[PDB]
Amino acid sequence: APQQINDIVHRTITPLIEQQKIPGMAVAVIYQGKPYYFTWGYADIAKKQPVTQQTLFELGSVSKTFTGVLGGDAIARGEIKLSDPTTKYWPELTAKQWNGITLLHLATYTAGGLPLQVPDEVKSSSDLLRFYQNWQPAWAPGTQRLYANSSIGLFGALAVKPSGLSFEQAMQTRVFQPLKLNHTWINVPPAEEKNYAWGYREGKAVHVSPGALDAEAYGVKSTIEDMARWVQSNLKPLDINEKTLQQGIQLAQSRYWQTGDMYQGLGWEMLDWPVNPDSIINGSDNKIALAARPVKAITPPTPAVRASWVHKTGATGGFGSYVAFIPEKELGIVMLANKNYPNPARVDAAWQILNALQ
Ligand SMILES: *C(=O)N1C[C@H](NOS(=O)(=O)O)CC[C@H]1C(=O)NC1CCNCC1
Ligand SMILES: [Cl-]
Ligand SMILES: [Zn+2]
Ligand SMILES: [Zn+2]
Repeated sequence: APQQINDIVHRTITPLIEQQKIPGMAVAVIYQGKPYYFTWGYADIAKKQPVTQQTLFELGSVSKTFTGVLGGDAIARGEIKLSDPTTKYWPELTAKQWNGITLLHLATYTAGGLPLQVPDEVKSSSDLLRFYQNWQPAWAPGTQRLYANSSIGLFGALAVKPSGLSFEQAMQTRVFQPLKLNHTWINVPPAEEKNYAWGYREGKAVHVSPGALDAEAYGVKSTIEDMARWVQSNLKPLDINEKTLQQGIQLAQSRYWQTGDMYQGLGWEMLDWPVNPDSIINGSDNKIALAARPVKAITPPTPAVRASWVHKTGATGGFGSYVAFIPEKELGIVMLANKNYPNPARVDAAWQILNALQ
């Protein structure tokens, strides 16, 4: 790799690892459209298995960017419209509070206060229906953004219904396979388990536990090589030959809502570039990112702006992830770690690197 990339990566990530006590880490820096790979530490401490470019990490909420693009692909196929009512795809949701709640609201966390998690007691389809049927909104739809797995999670499950495919089958055939993300999994096959890093929480080795709508909201696992290719695909959608996927990527970076200097896409979040680094750093803290915040609708949604900072954070019990890219600069970064450490430290490090390479 160019010396300037090697230098800034060492001076930024090695101290981050020292500071946060991260056992293993993989980073890809995309510079002029080309990925450069870096690894540190161990995927499995006790086995002394090093992190490699083949190591699988839990992406956590970065999974939502796949969900958003799959939803955009469905829009481009004409299978769904974001203005469609939720009840069009789940007629059994007869409770009156669902009148006026659209796929757009589900996808962008603006349905009116759907909770951060689907309750852990939801283990059956019957349970899931009762959960949504009895949920009572705190606000009218389209007025407040409250980040919620139960919101975009339901969007993903309903967006694939017109295809007749399961969410996992839809994602594999329509997103993963066309983009040659051949080591990206909702469910890690047995033959690939050997590459699956352990997460570490308070010293204990852990993997994410199954839950309702997990695939849609936080359940994808991937390698640093596949995630670099994912970033390349979102930097350069015109290189994607499948027109519905090309357009789906573009639609996920459209700007549907604004709050402060932040714009809500489908999974992705965006800010204008050049960005105020303190905004993205401070705004990534859970105290802010998870707070209910008023939103202003953008009608029609702004088509993907090339001069944007596009990004997403993710976490599981034992992992911490971050992806950020700037289409106009063909510049991006993927940071995968097998410890959950605070978002602001990830974002700060990412901005130090990309700012140095602009
Ligand atoms: C996604 O990784 N999430 C959503 C939320 N934080 O959003 S983020 O952008 O700052 O990452 C909470 C943390 C995380 C999440 O929901 N993790 C689940 C916790 C419960 N067990 C399964 C994973
Ligand atoms: Cl140094
Ligand atoms: Zn040093
Ligand atoms: Zn393989």
